[PDB]
Amino acid sequence: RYTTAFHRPATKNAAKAPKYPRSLKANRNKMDEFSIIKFPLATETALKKIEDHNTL
RNA sequence: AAUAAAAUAUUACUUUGGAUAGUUUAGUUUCCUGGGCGAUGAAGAACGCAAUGAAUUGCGAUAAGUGAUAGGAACAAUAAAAUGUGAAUAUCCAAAAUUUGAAUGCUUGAAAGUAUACUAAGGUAUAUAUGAUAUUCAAUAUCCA
Repeated sequence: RYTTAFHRPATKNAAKAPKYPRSLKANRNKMDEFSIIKFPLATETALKKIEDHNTL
């Protein structure tokens, strides 16, 4: 057989086929464009950068 | 020999202190009933959410609260709004339930993270041991062609 080592023979590996769903959690993303951004920084220091650097 | 500043003595009032008296939404013991947790994720820890909160309390990205059922007019420190077309309040109920934790894909120091499969992001599954069934295999281990 030209090889001394004896490994575990390869067998069939069926994919997971659960008979009922694991979780019924609703498919709604809680991180959207509204929850991500709380509010702009309205301080005087943060208001200086808008005019020149064009940064919010 | 002499004065009463100091010193001493009693009473009244004031002061420092908090005893004594009155009081209790706090405890101690005995007895009665139960002794009802968790992979459907427990107990514990962390972080976060009130119009103005630091703690505490309640709660979990639906945040000092949502729906349903009872409940009937409030709350209050200050404004506001909503309100018998239903305010507070209550519940063995329903929806929801962040990071961890037996903690369980892999790693975890105070570590930021990260692989595959299924349904770019999001959400599930994948630890160890283990009972049953299906299935693919290994061993000339016993025969046998």
